[PDB]
Amino acid sequence: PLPLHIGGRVLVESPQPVSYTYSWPAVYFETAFGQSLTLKFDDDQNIFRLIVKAPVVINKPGKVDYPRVRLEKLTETQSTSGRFLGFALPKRKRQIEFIGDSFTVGYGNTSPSRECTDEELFKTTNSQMAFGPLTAKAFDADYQINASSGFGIVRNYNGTSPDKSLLSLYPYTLNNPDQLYHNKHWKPQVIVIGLGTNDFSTALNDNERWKTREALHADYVANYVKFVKQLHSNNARAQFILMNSDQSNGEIAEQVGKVVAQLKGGGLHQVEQIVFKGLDYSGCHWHPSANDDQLLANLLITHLQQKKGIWL
Amino acid sequence: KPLPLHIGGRVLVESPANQPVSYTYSWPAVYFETAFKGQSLTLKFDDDQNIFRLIVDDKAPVVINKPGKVDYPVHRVRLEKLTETQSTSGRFLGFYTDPSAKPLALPKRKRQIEFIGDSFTVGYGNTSPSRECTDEELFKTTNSQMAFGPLTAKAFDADYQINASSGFGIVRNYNGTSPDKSLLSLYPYTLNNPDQLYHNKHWKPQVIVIGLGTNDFSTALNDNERWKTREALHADYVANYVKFVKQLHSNNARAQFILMNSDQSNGEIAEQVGKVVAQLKGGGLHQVEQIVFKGLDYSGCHWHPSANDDQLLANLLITHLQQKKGIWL
Repeated sequence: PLPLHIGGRVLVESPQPVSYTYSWPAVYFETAFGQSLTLKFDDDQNIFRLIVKAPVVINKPGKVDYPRVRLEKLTETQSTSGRFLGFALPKRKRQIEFIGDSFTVGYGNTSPSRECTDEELFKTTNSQMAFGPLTAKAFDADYQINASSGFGIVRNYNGTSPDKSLLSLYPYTLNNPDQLYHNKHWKPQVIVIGLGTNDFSTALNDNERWKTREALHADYVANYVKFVKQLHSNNARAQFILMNSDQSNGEIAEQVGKVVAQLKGGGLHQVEQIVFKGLDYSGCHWHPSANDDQLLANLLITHLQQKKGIWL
Repeated sequence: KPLPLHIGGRVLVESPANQPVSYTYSWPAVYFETAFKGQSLTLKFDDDQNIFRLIVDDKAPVVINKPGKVDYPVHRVRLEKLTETQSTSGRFLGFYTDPSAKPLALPKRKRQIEFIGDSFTVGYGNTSPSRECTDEELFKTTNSQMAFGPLTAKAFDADYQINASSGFGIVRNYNGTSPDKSLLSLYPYTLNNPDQLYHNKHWKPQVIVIGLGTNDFSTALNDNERWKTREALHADYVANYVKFVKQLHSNNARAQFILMNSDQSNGEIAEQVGKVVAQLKGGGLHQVEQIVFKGLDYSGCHWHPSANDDQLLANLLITHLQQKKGIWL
């Protein structure tokens, strides 16, 4: 079993081969060295891409021996997990984290149709073609993509999972509250957060806890401000980009404007807003296409390239 | 013999027959520069409204206090207006020498920065040791060249314009005063009057710093004001601020904007500016950011930023601008 470098949140267990368990999107594993290799899998949940040359697809291998190398998770798993059991490594000083919802995940980004069954949706979701991994790869930065489709700051798509939010999900290694994530070597100089579409895309239902739109605004702003504050207090070198669409009549963007003002008013000044525009939304269910993802990546790339000493 | 000169700030240049070229000004922090080989210099003034400082080479500044209509007897030479004139103007009539002197290269500054604002941007009472100031003490202690704007420009060797006037807001001025006016309505003009629109094809600042909103929001609405609810004031402030920045951008495509405000008035000011930045970006004008400043002592006249506060705000701006690759294009 070769020494490994890991990107993304994984639970490491050492009973037998060391096992790596992951459920957040866009996880990867890299190795370096001979003239043979075998990847050991226990994953009937994900589609993967192996990069030795052009990428090769590995679809739901299950528990099998598969005979520089980069394995990248492509698909989204909100309710299940997958296991990888193993094979001079990359020493990337730059680190960037993307936090978000469907957009950040790459939900349906490679679908040529906006009409997708559940199966089509799973298969055409490619997190590695989403803006986050593209942006990271432009700077040769290690990346974590901590995102989950449908989730908001305080409110989720159409008031679904009212007991949850991206923020309640965020502290955990997997899609369950069994293990909290800590890695003292994970200290991204840049954090890009894209949340609010799900909080505001739909009207409040009568059985939700916000009884007026203003109450929702107030709760969203308060919690987003607190969130960036905790991230900062644990990582003094982080600089924040709060990224949102120009949709929902500007409601999302305005609440984020308030978040940014309030954070700066409180003394946390290393925070900026990006409002993105002009997407075709031609992926599944009117989500960003692969084209849209490249566009968004180009936006972030140009933005970060103008910031002196952003990585130091 | 008048020397070739360089002008900073908005100036009405007139060339009346059989008289010196006349430079008329009213906006704060105006300056005139010249350079020559020789040993004599006279400044011709027609200004009993301003205090100036004169900077000869590497020497300390010398104060010139309301010189009036006089010839002032005194290389690189920089003359700076210090004081604010809201209801009057002053004239400078040039740098005069002996005909044997050689004109030298004037400053060719590629960098240009503009500060738009209110009393904070002017430097209202900034050098006063006391927060109690009569009108005369307020006038004397106001030094625009020590406010954060000129200090920021000098760290980058940029030319600057300080288009600020005390008490004014985006839509609403201090305690609803001058309800027929705002900073925005004064802004188009070369001087303190509607008589001439300012146009300067060579003035295209890469950076524009706007600090406005303290006067819109620092006080409660009176009964006789046109906004009947606080929400009305917010809405009108946001729309006009957005409108203003768009207009500035439409005439100067290169300009990058910094909207700068205090953490005071319970955060009301910062919040409205957050909405402005968001609405600008949402409309496709992305080259805009917010700065919220904190931790001033406000020891100048009537609880305004001190000269110390001014240096602190300058350092804030300098550091911000230093981190921006290619901001000077």
